[PDB]
Amino acid sequence: HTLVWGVWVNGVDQGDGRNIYIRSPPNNNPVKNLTSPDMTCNVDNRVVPKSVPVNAGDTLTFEWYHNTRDDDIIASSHHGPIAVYIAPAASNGQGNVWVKLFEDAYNVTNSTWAVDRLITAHGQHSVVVPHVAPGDYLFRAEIIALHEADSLYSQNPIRGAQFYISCAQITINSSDDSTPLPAGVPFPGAYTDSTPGIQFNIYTTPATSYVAPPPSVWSGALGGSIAQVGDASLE
Ligand SMILES: [Cl-]
Ligand SMILES: [Cl-]
Ligand SMILES: [Cl-]
Ligand SMILES: [Cl-]
Ligand SMILES: [Cl-]
Ligand SMILES: [Cl-]
Ligand SMILES: [Cl-]
Ligand SMILES: [Cu+2]
Repeated sequence: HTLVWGVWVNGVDQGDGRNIYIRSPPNNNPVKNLTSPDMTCNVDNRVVPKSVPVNAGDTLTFEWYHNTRDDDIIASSHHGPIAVYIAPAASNGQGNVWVKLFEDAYNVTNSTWAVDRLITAHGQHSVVVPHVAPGDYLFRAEIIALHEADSLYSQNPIRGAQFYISCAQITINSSDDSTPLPAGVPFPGAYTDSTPGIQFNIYTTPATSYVAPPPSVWSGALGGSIAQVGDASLE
């Protein structure tokens, strides 16, 4: 159970974004139905009044929280991967539009899930803004909690993979457009009951064998990190 508070651009807090530049849902409950319209941008997908200005190459940091800013972030039981997708804003997230910029699942080198590192990072994970056409975009940050994912939600609706989905309105101003954004995948639709990484038993299947759901990270993507960029407590 987790939400996005706001974003940072090159280590500068853009301030509380909830219902302002984040298409915030009414609460921190997960989406679980893979065919739901709520898979696009959670249960209250609408245009909010602001879009955060960035340039290609900027570090864009998402900041998550549970109940209050810079708290426990997400329950430690909620082990799983983190992804970020981008789509042009005029799509409203509809159709074959979502391009993956970032994936982090289980790191073999340090024996930790992305969610575990997110908590240590005070809810902060980043992407480099890609060299796409200037204009208005949606950045779709997705946490999949796998602690009940040995069941399919379609077979037991009390259980299933839990999707914490947050869409931020981002405006890219300066960009050389050296990597035009291609078509991508649809949400809902990209994840199905048969997709690798959706049904996984963390209690009996080694995390070293986990494969996160496709699609693969776009060739145009410039990278990211799970790491604290800024101290929320210094405000
Ligand atoms: Cl940043
Ligand atoms: Cl704006
Ligand atoms: Cl906890
Ligand atoms: Cl936007
Ligand atoms: Cl550029
Ligand atoms: Cl294309
Ligand atoms: Cl990949
Ligand atoms: Cu939860």
